Amino acid sequence: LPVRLTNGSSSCSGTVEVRLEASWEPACGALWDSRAAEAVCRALGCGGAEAASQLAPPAGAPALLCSGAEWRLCEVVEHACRSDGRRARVTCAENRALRLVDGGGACAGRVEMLEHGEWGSVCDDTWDLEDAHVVCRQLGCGWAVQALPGLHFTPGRGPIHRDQVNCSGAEAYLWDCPGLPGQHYCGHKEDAGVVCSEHQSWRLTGGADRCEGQVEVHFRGVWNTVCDSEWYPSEAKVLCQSLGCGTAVERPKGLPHSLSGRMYYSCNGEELTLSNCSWRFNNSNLCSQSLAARVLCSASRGH
Ligand SMILES: *[C@@H]1O[C@H](CO)[C@@H](O)[C@H](O)[C@H]1NC(C)=O
Repeated sequence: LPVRLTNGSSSCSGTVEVRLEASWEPACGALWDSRAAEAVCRALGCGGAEAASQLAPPAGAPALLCSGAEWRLCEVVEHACRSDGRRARVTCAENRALRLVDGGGACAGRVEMLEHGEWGSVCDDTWDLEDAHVVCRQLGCGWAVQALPGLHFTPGRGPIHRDQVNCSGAEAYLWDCPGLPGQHYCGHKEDAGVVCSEHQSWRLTGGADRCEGQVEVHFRGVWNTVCDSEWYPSEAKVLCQSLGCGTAVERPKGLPHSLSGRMYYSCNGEELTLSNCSWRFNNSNLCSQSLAARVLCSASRGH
C-alpha cells in the first residue's frame, strides 16, 4: 500500500511491485540501491533490508527514487526504465522460509524453518495433519499424507524455532499459525517431519530380497504399480541405481495391476532417480492393456 512483494519466499520477500491507477507493475532493476530497499522493507512492516538483488526474466516500467532511507523521502516515477528488462528483488529481516531435509527426495523430510538468518526445526508436540497441510500447500506439494513425529527422519541441529504448533488448516504459511517459541521444552529428538502428496518413494516387493520384484511407487499417499509398456533398460537402469543395487539384469513378465494406481515413465538412462524422468500418473491412453512392471538388479541373491 502502494508497494508489495510477490513471487517470493514470504510476504516479506520477492520481486518488488508498485501500485498505479491501471495495475501493479514490477519495479526497475536499475535505480535500486540499498536506501530504497530499507524504506520498502520498513514501510511493509518487515524490519530492515538484509540483501538487495537484480533478477533478469527469461511504454516503459516504473522506478523507486529515494533521497534517504525512509518511505516519506521516496517517490514513484511513471516511466523511467525499459519495460522488458531486469527487475528488482529484496529479502527483508522478517523474511521466513521453509525446507524439508533428509526424506529420500523432494516433498518429504524434516520440517526446517528460517527465522532471522537461522535454519531451525519444529517440535513433534501437538503436530498433526492440520499442521502438515499448511506445510505442503506453501511448498507446492499438494496435500499432507502423514504428519510424522521425531526420529522417523534424521534429527536436525541448531535452534528449535517452535516447541508447539496449532494450525487451523487454512493458514497460508506455517509462521502465521499460533504456537510457542523455543523455550528449551522440546529437543532435537522430537524434530517433526512430513510426507506430502507429490512425494515419490520406491521399493521392490515379491522377490527374494529388497533389489528384486514388482516395481512399486508411493505417490499421492498410496502405493502404485508401474506400466510395463514403457519399461525398457533405460528405466530399469535408473531404478536399480537409485535404490543402490547396481545395474539392471532382467525385466520379467508382470502380474495384473493390483494396487491403487498406475505410473508411466520415460527416462534417457542418465537420471539419478525416476522422479527426474518424464512421467504421467493414471493415464488411460498410455496404460490399459499393460501389466505391473518388474525388475531384477545385480546385487540380489536371485542373480
Ligand atoms: C488449537 O486450534 C484450534 C482451532 O483449530 C482451537 O480450537 C484450539 O483452542 C487451539 N488450542 C489451544 C490450546 O488454544
